[PDB]
Amino acid sequence: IPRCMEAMKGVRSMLQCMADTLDFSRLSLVEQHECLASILHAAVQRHHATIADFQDFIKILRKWDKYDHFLIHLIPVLAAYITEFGSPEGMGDLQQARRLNDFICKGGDEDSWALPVLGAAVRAWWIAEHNGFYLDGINLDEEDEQRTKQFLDALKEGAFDFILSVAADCKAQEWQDPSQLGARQWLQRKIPSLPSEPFPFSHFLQHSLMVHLEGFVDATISNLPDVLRKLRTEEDEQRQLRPNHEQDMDLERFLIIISYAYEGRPDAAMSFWEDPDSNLAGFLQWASRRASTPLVSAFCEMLRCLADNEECATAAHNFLLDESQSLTWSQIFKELEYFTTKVCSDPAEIEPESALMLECYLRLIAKLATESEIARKRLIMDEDFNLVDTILKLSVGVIPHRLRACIFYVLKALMIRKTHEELDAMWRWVEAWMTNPFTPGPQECMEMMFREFGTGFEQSNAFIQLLTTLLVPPEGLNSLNDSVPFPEWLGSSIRTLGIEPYVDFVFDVFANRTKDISDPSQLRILRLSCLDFVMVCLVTFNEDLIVLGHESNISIDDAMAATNLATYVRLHPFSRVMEWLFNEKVITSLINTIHQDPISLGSASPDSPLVVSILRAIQVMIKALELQETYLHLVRPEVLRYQGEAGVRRKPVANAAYSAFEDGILSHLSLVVDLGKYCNLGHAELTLACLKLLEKISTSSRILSAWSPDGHRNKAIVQLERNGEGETISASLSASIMATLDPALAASGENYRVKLAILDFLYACLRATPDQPTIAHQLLGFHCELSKLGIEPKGPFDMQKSLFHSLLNVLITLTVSEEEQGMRGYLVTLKYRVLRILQLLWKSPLSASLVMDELRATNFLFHMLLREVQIQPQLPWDGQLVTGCEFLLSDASLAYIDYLASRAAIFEYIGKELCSVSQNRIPSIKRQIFDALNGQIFVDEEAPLTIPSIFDFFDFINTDYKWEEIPSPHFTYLKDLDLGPCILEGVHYDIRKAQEILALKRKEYEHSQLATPEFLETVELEEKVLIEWLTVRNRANLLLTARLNLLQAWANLLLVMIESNDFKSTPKMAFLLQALQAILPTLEAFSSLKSDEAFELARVAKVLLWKLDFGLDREQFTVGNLIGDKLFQLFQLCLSAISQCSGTPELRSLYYSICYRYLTAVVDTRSVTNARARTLKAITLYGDRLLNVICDDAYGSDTTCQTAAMILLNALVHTSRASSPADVDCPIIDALNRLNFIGVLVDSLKEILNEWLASPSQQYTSAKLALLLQLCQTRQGAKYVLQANLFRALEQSGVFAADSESGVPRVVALERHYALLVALARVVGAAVTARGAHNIVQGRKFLTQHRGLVVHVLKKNAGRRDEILAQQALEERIEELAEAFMLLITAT
Ligand SMILES: [Os+3]
Ligand SMILES: [Os+3]
Ligand SMILES: [Os+3]
Ligand SMILES: [Os+3]
Ligand SMILES: [Os+3]
Repeated sequence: IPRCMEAMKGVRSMLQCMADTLDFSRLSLVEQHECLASILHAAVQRHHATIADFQDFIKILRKWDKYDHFLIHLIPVLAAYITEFGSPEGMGDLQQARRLNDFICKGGDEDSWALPVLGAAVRAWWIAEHNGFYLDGINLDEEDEQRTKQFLDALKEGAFDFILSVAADCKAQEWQDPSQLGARQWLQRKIPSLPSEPFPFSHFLQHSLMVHLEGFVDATISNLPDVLRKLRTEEDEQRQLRPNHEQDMDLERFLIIISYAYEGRPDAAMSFWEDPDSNLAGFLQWASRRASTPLVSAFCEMLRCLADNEECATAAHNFLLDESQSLTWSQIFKELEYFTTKVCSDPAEIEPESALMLECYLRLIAKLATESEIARKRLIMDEDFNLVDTILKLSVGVIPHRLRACIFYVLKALMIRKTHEELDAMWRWVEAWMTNPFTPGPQECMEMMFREFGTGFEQSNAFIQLLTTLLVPPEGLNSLNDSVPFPEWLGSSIRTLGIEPYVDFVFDVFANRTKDISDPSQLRILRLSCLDFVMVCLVTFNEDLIVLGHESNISIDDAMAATNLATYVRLHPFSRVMEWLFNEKVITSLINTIHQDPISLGSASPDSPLVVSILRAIQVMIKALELQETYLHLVRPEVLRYQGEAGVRRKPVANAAYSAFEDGILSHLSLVVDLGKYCNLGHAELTLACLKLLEKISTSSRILSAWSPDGHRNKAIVQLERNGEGETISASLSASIMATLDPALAASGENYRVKLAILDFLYACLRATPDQPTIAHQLLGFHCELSKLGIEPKGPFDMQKSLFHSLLNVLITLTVSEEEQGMRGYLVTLKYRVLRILQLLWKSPLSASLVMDELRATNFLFHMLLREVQIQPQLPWDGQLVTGCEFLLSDASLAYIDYLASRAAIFEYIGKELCSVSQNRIPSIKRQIFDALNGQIFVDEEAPLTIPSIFDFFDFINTDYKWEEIPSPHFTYLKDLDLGPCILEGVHYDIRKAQEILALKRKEYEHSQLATPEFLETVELEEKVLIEWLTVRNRANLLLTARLNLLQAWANLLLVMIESNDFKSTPKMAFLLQALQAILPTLEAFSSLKSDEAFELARVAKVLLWKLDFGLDREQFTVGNLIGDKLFQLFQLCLSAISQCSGTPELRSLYYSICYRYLTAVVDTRSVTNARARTLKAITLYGDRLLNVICDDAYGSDTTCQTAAMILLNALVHTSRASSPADVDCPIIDALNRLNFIGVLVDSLKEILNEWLASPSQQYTSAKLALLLQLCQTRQGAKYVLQANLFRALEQSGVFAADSESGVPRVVALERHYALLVALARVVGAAVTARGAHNIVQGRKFLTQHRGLVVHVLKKNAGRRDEILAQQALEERIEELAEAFMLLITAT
């Protein structure tokens, strides 16, 4: 203990020696002194404190001179010592409890306390705590006489004025609740006010005090009743003989001690209402009997604090019913009616004590009316009481401002909760009350009312809080606000403007009359009440309802509770409240509300009006921008068209120069800066509003079109460098995304929620205008100049201190798995929100250079792979498992989605990182990457780390899940419920609008009451089951889009890995076999189902097969033997896939390239002729079906398909002949003639010069003529070719008939032309030779009909960019043609 005392002694001596970095020190130490007190108090409560420490502690109090904050810290420790050694509850010997009675009470034993009032408080406590011990002897009658004497003298010495001063100075909320201004603050105070220091008191220290003050209050009431009943008669009768001296008001101060004690704590206040026979409940009966006007107030200040709970408040309400009279409602309402006549004629004036008594009455009314429903339902409609009329009449007459406020808080307390009936009734009182006093004029009287109520802080803040509550719907805010938030008839008698007269007042206060206010704490609370009003008006506007009625099948009034959709837009304040936000003064008030001292804001409380006045000002700017598009388009033209029909008009408050809310905050450059500096203050809900406003500011075409153009380069960017905060707020965001997270608080934590709000800001800012440097670039640490990034040396980025690196750092530390508790879905979403930023930052040309550079230095590709987990069946997400009864319903679904998107973003980087390496960067990286993709990582070298293989990360597909085979609601079934929110391209949905429609049919049937109540509950379920069905189909559709997107990343990853790394060695030859081992079970499984995924898998198989370009070890053979095994069952599935024609031409074009190479390179000593036989009989096993597909593909719109189809046929005929001298009988050629392919083939030769005019259509025809030649080699082939009139097609073409920017030298264009003739000449040659003399007449007619051309060609052959080579590559084509005609003539 004495160490604790000496520790506190050192703090006070430091703090007093320091007053004779500076402010935060006092803040730091004062709190440390406040903790040691709470810890010492705990120690005394444990019976380990000793009688010795008590004698020393009392000595410190007897010496203590200055009444300060340090003294208050020791009050709970004092009452702990007293309750220990003094009370019987404490285990203190009676002789020892008597022993210290003299040490405290006797006086004249060093009892010249440096603070005489303090010693009076110490003495009063022990007596109250010790007299109860003598309950259950020596000198009882004398002791009690001694007790009451030294107790009464202590009260006059200033005891209760000290205990009350501590209770009042202690629980000092640094913001002034206007509803309880001046309450309990009218009693005289001989105590000197605490010094000017801003030293607060812990939210706990206040509580610990009010616990001991309950023990003090409980002690005096239970142990010293007669002392209180000696004080009732002393001052009550002395009030009549000596009314002027202000006789001892200690009993009043005692009731305020009770008020401060039980305030906020209804658990303790129940001891006053639990047992009516207890001393505490008997006390309320006792104090309420008589009504000394100041003593009544002190009693009502006690009840207001004895009703913080609905249970305590209901009891207090019953206490004033009485159903020797106590104080009752009957008595209160009589005086409320007795003084309303002393004003609305006494002359118009009231006594201060009488006026105060009324305030304590209207304050008790409000409190009991808000906390208890019974009290509200009673007071609001009782005739013997008649509350509404008297308080409304009292407000007409001349009264003090504070009293007129308390009336408005009573009306608010009556409207804090309400029905649609009590709202119309209240508005009938308010209408008449505002229309006339009850000529001065009906509406001109309404002007006088607002000018009064908005005159001072006390009323204006109070009256606006009443107008705020009147617009909160009966069903509760955030309901279906389909009805107007007030009666349509309101004002239709006179002004016809509904609420607008009240709106134009709230903005008149907020924009013009806030300037009359001077106290900053009052200016905040007023602006907070004004902004709370604007919010209530913008939220109750159902914009989803307006777009629906203006766009699709829904009723204007048959459906909604309002009498019309046009009436809804007219009467609702949204029409007018929006117009006000376009006003220059209102906006300049919104900025100056936000603009505040940062250190004063950061050193404040998160609940103080200083913080919330800024939070609420932001919330208005956000909500303004959200509801702006609906306003300017669907709302404003409806008002300017109705006020032209009705002819009515009111003053325009908006600015015609403002075409959008942006135009107002364009000029206020201080706004974007202040929004950042407030994140550095450590107030969460304030931060989230600031960041979400930076999005809508830095994601709007206007404000991003006013920072760049002026000369100025970028205004908002340099504005962060103006005072030098651009780096200090960027440093704060770093500590925010580095901050710790609590698994218990989980998805809704201050740290976690601030992270997502930053990652949503940096992304939302980058996604817009991604090719120009934005705010998000500068805050990330990139040095931002025009259209160019860069790192400033000795800057937070170059030294790896930037925020950007903190996004990497948080990534390489996440553990999104809690050992079979599942992948916490809130945490995998954190990973995605970070990655998608980095993704945008390696796709844009600005960042890819700087980012891919820094991602290399940091080993980013490795840390992600080191932490990536394998997808598995029994791998739960959020505790939920895939393939559950309904997995696509919980927030675990969207967590699996985000994980697939996160994986794809990793493969995409590993791909780009595997291309930036191949060009030059040493094989140390490609080796590291490649082994990291097989699972061999050597960071520390002690041993190689085992990471799952890139083929184990092929875990994002199991073809049996059938996500696409869960049904969608039939579009007519939705249309019959008039649901037209469905989005297309499969079908997607808008859950929100759809659920909005179902809520409007619910109120349509609920209010109509035609069929109820059970049918309602069944419909209430089917709606919840429909939107439950819709959410599954749009999340499944959202999963397939994310799974396919991932397949392209894993697929495209293997491609970049095949082409960079050459495969000739066994360990590599073993890798590609491992790859082929993983894609085949999948591609084989659903090459029939659908194409989109089969295309990506069939594409890695192609590129793979074309990489085995073809002295060995005994292991490499067993490898290749397993590759030839897989390549066969690949060739098989490609054959079955083609024969079915299951995929699009672009996919089968990929199938034909796989078969072509398997027939070209693989199959082509006698073990190869066997391979030809097996491969051949496998093709022709499918009959003409397989050939039909390849044939009609050779004549399709797809140019790449018909080329691969024609080339595949060329290889099919080639391998059947190698299987079967040169004239034989082929089954394939006989099939083609049957399918009429050779017919349409020869007939497609007419436009040979049109198609042949390196060109894509050039190579397709080159494959066509290579096939014709293949056919004409055999006898039957040359027959089927010629039987289709071959020579006829060669004549109608006219190719045998002796250049505008086509990008080749001319010399190469001719050899292509000749090469066409080279092919055509060989085709005719093979045809004449194979058939026989049957076409020697045709072979003769062919030359006689084209003679001369042969003569020129037969003589042309006889006789350095590329020209020498081109002439060689041409003159040889003439040597081939001269030989083509030479072998034709001699064979003819
Ligand atoms: Os429609
Ligand atoms: Os004006
Ligand atoms: Os289940
Ligand atoms: Os590339
Ligand atoms: Os959704």
